[PDB]
Amino acid sequence: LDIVIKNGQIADIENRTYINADIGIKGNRIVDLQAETVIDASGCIILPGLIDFHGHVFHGGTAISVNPDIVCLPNGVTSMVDAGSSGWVNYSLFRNSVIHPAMVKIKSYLNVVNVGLSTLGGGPTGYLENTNPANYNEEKIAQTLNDNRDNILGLKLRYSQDIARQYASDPLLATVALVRKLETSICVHVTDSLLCADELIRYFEEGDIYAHCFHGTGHSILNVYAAIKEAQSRGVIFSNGVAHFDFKVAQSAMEQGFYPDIISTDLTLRNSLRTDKVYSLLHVMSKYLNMGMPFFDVIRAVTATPARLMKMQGQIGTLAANAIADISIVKLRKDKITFEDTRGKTLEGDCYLDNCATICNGQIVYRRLRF
Amino acid sequence: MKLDIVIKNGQIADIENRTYINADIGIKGNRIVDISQAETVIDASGCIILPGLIDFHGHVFHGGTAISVNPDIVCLPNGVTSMVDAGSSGWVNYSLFRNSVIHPAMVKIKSYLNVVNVGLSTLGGGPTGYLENTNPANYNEEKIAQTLNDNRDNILGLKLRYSKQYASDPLLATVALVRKLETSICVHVTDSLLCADELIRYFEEGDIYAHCFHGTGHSILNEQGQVYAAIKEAQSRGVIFDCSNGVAHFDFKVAQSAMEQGFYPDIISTDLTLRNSLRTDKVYSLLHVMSKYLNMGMPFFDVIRAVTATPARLMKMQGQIGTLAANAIADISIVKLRKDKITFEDTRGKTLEGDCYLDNCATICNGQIVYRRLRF
Amino acid sequence: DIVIKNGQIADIENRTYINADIGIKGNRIVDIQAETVIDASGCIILPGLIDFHGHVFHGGTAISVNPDIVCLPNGVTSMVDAGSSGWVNYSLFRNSVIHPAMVKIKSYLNVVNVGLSTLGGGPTGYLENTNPANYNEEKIAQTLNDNRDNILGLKLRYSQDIARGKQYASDPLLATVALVRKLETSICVHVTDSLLCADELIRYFEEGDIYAHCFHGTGHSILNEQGQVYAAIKEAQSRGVIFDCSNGVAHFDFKVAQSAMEQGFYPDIISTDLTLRNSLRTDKVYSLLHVMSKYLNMGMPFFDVIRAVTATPARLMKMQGQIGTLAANAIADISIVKLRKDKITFEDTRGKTLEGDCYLDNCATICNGQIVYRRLRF
Amino acid sequence: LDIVIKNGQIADIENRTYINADIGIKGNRIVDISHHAETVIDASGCIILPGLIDFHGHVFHGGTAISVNPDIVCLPNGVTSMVDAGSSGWVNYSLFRNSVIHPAMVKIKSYLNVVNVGLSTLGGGPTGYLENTNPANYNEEKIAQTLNDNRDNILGLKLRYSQDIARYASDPLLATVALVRKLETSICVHVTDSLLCADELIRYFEEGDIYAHCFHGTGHSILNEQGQVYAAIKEAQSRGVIFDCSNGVAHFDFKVAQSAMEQGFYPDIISTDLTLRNSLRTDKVYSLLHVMSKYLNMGMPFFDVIRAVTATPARLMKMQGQIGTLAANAIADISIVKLRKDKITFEDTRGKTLEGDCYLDNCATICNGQIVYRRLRF
Ligand SMILES: [Zn+2]
Ligand SMILES: [Zn+2]
Ligand SMILES: [Zn+2]
Ligand SMILES: [Zn+2]
Repeated sequence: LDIVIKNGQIADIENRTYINADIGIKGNRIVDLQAETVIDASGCIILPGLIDFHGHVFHGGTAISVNPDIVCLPNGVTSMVDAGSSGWVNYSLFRNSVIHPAMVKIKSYLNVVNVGLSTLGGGPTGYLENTNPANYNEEKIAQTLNDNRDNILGLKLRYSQDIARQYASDPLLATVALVRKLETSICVHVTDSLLCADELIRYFEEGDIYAHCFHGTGHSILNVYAAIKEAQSRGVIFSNGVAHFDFKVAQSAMEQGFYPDIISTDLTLRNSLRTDKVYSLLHVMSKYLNMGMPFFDVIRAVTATPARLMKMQGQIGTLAANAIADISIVKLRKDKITFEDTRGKTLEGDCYLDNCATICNGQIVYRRLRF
Repeated sequence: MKLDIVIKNGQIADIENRTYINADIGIKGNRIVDISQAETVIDASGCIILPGLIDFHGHVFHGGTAISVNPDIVCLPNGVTSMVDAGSSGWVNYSLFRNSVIHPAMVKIKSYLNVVNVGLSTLGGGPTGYLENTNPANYNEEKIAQTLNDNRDNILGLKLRYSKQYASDPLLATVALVRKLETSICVHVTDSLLCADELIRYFEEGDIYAHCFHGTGHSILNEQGQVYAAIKEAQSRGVIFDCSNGVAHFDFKVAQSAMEQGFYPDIISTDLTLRNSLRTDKVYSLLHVMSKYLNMGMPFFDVIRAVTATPARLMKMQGQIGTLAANAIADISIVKLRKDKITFEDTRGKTLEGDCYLDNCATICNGQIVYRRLRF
Repeated sequence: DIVIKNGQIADIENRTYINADIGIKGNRIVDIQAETVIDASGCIILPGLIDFHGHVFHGGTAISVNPDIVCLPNGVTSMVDAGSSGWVNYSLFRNSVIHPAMVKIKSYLNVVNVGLSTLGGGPTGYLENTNPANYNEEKIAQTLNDNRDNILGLKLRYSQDIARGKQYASDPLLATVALVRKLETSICVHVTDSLLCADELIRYFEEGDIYAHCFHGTGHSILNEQGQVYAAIKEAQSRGVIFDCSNGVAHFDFKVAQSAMEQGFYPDIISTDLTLRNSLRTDKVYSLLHVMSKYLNMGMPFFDVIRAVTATPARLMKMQGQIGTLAANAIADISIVKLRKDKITFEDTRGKTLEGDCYLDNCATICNGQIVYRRLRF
Repeated sequence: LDIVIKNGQIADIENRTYINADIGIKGNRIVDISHHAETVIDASGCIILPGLIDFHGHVFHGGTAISVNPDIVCLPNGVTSMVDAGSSGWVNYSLFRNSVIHPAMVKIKSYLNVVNVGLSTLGGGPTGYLENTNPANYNEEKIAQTLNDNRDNILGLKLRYSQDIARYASDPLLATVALVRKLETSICVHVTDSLLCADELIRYFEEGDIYAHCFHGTGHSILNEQGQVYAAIKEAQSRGVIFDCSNGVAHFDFKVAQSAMEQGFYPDIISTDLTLRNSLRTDKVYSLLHVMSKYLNMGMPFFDVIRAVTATPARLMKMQGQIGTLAANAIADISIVKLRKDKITFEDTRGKTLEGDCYLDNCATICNGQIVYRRLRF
């Protein structure tokens, strides 16, 4: 036995309980007693290796992306999904130079645009991507997708009104048409869309990601809405950036009982370890704790739920035996901490989640001397 | 002191004396040794021995762009051992291009850094591709300056293609950045808003006027059909002129008119892309473009010079490559001049039937035999 | 779109040539007005050639070559690396060589932790350590399972000189075979100067395993004391044991090969044992085309040479139908070769020469539907 | 201004004082704001150090078994620049450079190991084996080709000179030292369990050469028969021979360290011998900050510990003024630490333990002008 974690509280997302037991690690697998290394996790909660489902981590190919193996592991994140940073032109290089050598397990959505989001970033000198259906290379998209079905979960398209404010057709209608023909899912930046929520939501199906559901910049999900709630119960999964979160939509929607199925960060160089809006995934989870979301439901939105969407159920996002030894050891801390949205509205919280140790593929990649 | 490779019985091309030398070349390691007996002996009987050719305008950011090729795959078997990427990458994707292509590659690649954020990553799929954004409103100077300063051992300057409602002029803004950051420029300058008489006034010694024989819009010829005075004056000062025979950057009428008036390119290159590599009758390879110029009345030792010594100078590598002299890097291309009817095409469709073509039979790169026909 | 016109297809199954045109769309062959037309008049149109024992972990080993550079011009588009990498460096080999390369590369994982990284630079190189006491069974198992799509088994080099003197714990062959059996995989073994006789040796091999350097003729060959192929060697080939004539610089003997082919024993795989020392350099190995041309001038039928570098290894690489064939929907890996007439000498390990009269000369190479080598006139 | 760190305390290594001051970062450089941003870091009650420098780490991950990725495990504990102590040799250096050094955020210099494969054979448990240091296998043409084509990164040659390694044709130290001198560079030597004595072995060291594991006490230590530091050792530090304590799991003796410091011999450089086995794990090595804390609790002044991990290593990497300093126009490599009071155990090779009452804890890390680690509450 290579590592043992003793004296901790395991969060059992299945039953909403805290289990008093040790974790066993041999190789890169959690197993079911002497151990070469013993971790003392007293007062800590043992979580599965966290999964940030909407990030941008094609560093070197874009200006906005960060290296997840450098900034995410120390805050408990061991797996990520890239939200269409790459397109068919640069996906293979993204896979060969980032995904394959990274320790953070990275999945991805292929962007409709061929170069992805490489044009945004670097400040205001950056420019928006070209979402014109006239420049969709369907032959290359299908080729990239079919040769990489084990890493690309779907197609990513950003549908903000400003990206197209004179195209041949509507970028959504054309994308969703491609997605259906290619038998795959879609993920849509919906902030400031040309259509209203009651109209866009008719284009989504079981497995598709309606991202930044709580944005409220333009047509929000509030008049809440009944077609969105129907789509959520049909199988449509529902990313705080610097502009894609509004407290008024979030407080209202959750007051009415609507909850996001996935919590993400839209992690960028601009909002990594730096704002009161994103900072880290833990910071984003901590806001939902102080916004009334139940703890075991926050944990589900960053472990079990995305790990099924990445088609990795039982492999990650769980502390079961035979799972990858991806463990995040956190302590819930009581301190005054402020959360901000797009409009500048603040919320003063009483607690935040602080990561004290990270184990990735059975290796101690992060461990404070004293938790 | 035991030699590693000897190429014997070949005709060595001395570009400086414009003559051939009948002697053997010695190689120990990755260096050329003076043989004024080895592990491996190559018989260049009936062959001309060139230094490793240098393609000065190719696009070789494979993986990061849609138009590039891999030089290690398609360029070594046709004699080319060094290359310069003409702005495939911008400040966003350069360091990836240098880490994932340049550093692992064998073909020595120097580069020009495009001013656009993403370089030329945006064109390529065919009709679905689209042109790059040269808006000076999107020039990240602090990023361009950071990329240039941290990689002055590789970036020779900035590339711009000069052919929406921008803020400034791309060429004026770029030359301003180029001059401010104290480096050189390279301009596509095909279908330009200004006549060649005006545009050339901003070029300096070591700058690159690319696609000089393009003949699509304002060419290097006046309405009388003669090479502009300032164009000739520019080359006298030190401005470099490069043909880069693309699929739409070469016209027969302009090229034929310039060389009869005594205007010969300083650089012969290809604008090599996956579309024009080993495929067309316009930019088939560097040897195909060189062969086009032999069949055009360009002296042999001038065509070689335009792909060996002139580029090796502009990449700040005099004596290291582009030559077969002692202590040079062992980049050797062994060729035969073969006689056969071969047709060259231009952007307009005009055709020229030629008599011969250059044919590579062997390539030594960094002292290693990377291409060697069994019988030359 | 590429169409290759006026060519001759080799049919390894029906052992005849066929005048037909090959069609390319995307990266796959289709069943036949194209963007690019290639005049292959007076040419044999082969599948992309497959070199089964090469050493291609460049950057990590001193002996390896970059297959994208030196192999594609000679018709080879797929290769298998005969154990240059061990469990220590396989992932680096896969990420820095295999994934970005254009030549499709499967591999055998060396049983030694670091592989053959110590075996180059000339005489200063030294033999790898095949002591079973230094096998990391857990790391070998881990590397195999997390990469079962690219690793076809374990590679062992089993010369007397490797273990001679160095007092190893157990016998490397018995240990590596035991591990290969326990791990439900296959083995590939350098057999040159093996301690055991071929009749004894071959009793450890099973269907799908590789007997590398079958014509090595240094020590215990596949010939008995009267010059005949052992009946056990012959029975093993029938069971499924794949015999491979890896033409090293010291792994081929004309007297053993000629005898074996006189008695009807033909190697199932023709390969090079390609290293930076024997690539484009010698008279023993030079290219895959060179080694095949030796067997052509040695009496082996052409359609059986072609199969031993196409259909057979593609099956062992578990890629049947995608490569090693020109059938529709296979990957567009195409080699255009010409049968050239010229005096050519082939040398073996001891210096025995054979003056042949023909060799195969590659003229154009298609890889993943892309022209990557094309003589302007061939 | 991009980043300013308010309310901290720089540590002046020259004047041996602490100054409450602010740090300004623009782009990737520390700017001078001494006479008056986009992000403000509250460093209340923290010591503002430069990015720490670990001088003997093993970070050729992928190509070795003992190496860690410094980008993952070293940045969050304050390290932004490292030197690899001969994990790679001439065979695998360029792959080490292209696949780790070039793409890494941590700035990694290196020493080339005289062994061809470096330390790739080490680790993975007891199944690993010692590298081959026989001078008969030194490839001097390749070592010289590698160094001279990579002199901006290779600071010298590394040899591990223990008896258990060579227990050969010539003495590896004598041969290595000679090669170093002929090649005109510096050397670095694991001086643990060596054949020669400390006074005898030090006579081969010039200025800029590293005497690794100076406090090892395993076999021949820097202490004579009377428990006193050798005069020739003391004379060498005067000349400019750098003594690095490293540490690791077997190269640190508490008796030797305590004696040699009681007589005024303090190590010029403090490092870890960081490996996959001693990273974040033992009570011996754990991190640089853990090792520095052991030296803090051992009676070493704070400015000397900080110097031995800031200025002194940055000098031997030929990078004075770019890293290891907070001066204006240095690389924006900042470490923000607190000196926590707590009961912490320190262990040495032989098991001897020393209980301390403090240790350094890293709360934020800035690398090349980017926040790569920042606790929400320091
Ligand atoms: Zn996004
Ligand atoms: Zn161009
Ligand atoms: Zn072999
Ligand atoms: Zn060490």
